[PDB]
Amino acid sequence: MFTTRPTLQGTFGMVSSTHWLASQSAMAVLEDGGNAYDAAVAGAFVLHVVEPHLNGPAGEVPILLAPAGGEVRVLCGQGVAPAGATVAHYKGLGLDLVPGTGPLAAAVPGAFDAWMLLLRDHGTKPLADVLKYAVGYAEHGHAPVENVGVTVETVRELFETEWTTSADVYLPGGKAPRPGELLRNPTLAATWKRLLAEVAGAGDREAQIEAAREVWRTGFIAEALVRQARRPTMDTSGERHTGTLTAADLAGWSATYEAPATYDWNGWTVCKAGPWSQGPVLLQQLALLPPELPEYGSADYVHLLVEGCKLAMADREAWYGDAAEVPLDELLSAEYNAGRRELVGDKASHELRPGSPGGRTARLSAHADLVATGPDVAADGSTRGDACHLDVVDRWGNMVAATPSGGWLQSNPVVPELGFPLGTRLQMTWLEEGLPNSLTPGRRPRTTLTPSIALRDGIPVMAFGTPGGDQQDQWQLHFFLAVALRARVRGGLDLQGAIDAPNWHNDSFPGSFYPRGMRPGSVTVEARMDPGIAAELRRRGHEVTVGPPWSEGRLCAVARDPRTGILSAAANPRGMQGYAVGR
Repeated sequence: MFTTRPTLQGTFGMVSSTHWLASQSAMAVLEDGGNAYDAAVAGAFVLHVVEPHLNGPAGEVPILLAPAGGEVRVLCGQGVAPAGATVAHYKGLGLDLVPGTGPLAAAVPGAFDAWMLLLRDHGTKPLADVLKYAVGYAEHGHAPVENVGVTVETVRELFETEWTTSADVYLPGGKAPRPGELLRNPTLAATWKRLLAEVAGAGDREAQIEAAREVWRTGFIAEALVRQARRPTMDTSGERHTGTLTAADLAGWSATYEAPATYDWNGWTVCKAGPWSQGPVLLQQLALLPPELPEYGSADYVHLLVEGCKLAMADREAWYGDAAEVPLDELLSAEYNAGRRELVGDKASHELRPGSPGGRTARLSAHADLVATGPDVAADGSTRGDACHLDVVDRWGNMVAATPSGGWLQSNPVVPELGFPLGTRLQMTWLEEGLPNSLTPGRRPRTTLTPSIALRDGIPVMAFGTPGGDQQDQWQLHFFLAVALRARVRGGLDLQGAIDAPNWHNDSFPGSFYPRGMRPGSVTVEARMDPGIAAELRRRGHEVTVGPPWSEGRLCAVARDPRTGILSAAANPRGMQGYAVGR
């Protein structure tokens, strides 16, 4: 059975990411004696340079780490809303939704501190050695994918007319980035060099990293961000607004560790970030499944999965966030889920139906209620396209999986003394009080960013993820199941066959991104899915959209066979960008 790449197999290390430049940069770290965490940090910073349309240094990142011996652990690099970012304030600006662009959408940037923590607690390499790769591609250049330049062109009027600092970087002399020529960001290069120069004398290896955390937090980086945040900036609303972001918000905030949300299923345990992310929706879909699944890849299998996802997503909308306690145990309990799988019926649901965990009655946002009636980038700079992904496993068996995002070029003006813009993750909160995901000071917005680590018999086995917003834990569920249900290839998990497999998603819920619309009953399948499966689904009431052959999922996966010690990896071929490397 043909696969677009091999599921690579080896004994030294594996990397999977959404861009080959990042994968090979992370692998170069392993080849120089670094570990999985050293490698991820390096890959992450190259990812800022090579996918600036999908992430950036001022974005955010959840990291799942599975060190060889010990506990699976989450490192939360999702920042919070500013102290001054209240519903009342945003309501006072005449807003009904948080804007998709501009400084009002910016959470405290969380990703940088998170990488530094990972580097200092679990790394072995210094900062300079781990980010020379990014610096090199920033100052000397890299040949970009067509999506970078296309993204810039879409947002050109806005850059030239309004966000002129972004025009300085991305439209030098009016010239957008082009494939087959070297794209540079000399300012981003300078920022890291300066960071490295004023941290060099700070002491031992970790003292340097810790002083770099403070340079970000309180030094020249922080100064510039706040200054930019407070400059009146055109946004999606059509008015120029200012951010509430403050020197103190930055000075106070750190990335934190926490236990994963986990769910045992069929000999495996899937590990995710807590319900401040969408991570637990994957888990909820597992618990929804009966012990007896239909024939893999079949019309009954898909339908079952689509209806279960709708159920599970309704619960995230209703229950998930960081402005209230989330009844997660009850949502993953067998009693609750036994009740819920009965709601999966022969016809396709066009409704949003959250359940009542622990008898609690569901509160939905007015806008969510309203939207439930039953392109990548706009000229605005409003977007759907979301994030990168990066997975590493090393010779010692350490695993990481991270989905960094935010701080992309389309949706905020570049901070001129730094070279990158502020993020836009507050767009996923509600401007309504009393909700789990109410925009709230000191709270993370409920984020789409959702990496995965799978265990088999309680042993860390597979580290994987994908970008793509509200598709992230849809594509990953279809992926993970196929790994578990498909036949082994070369006596190992069929990672690439699972990735290659036709994939799908639905939009039958309010979307995380501005303007937060929904399409009741809507499912989208790749054109290579059997056309009789499409036929069955429409028969069963689904509003089926037939997208292109190679359009669904940007999956990454690394894996370790625990009995044999053999590392493997796979990557998504769609968009000819994602790539696995290893040996």
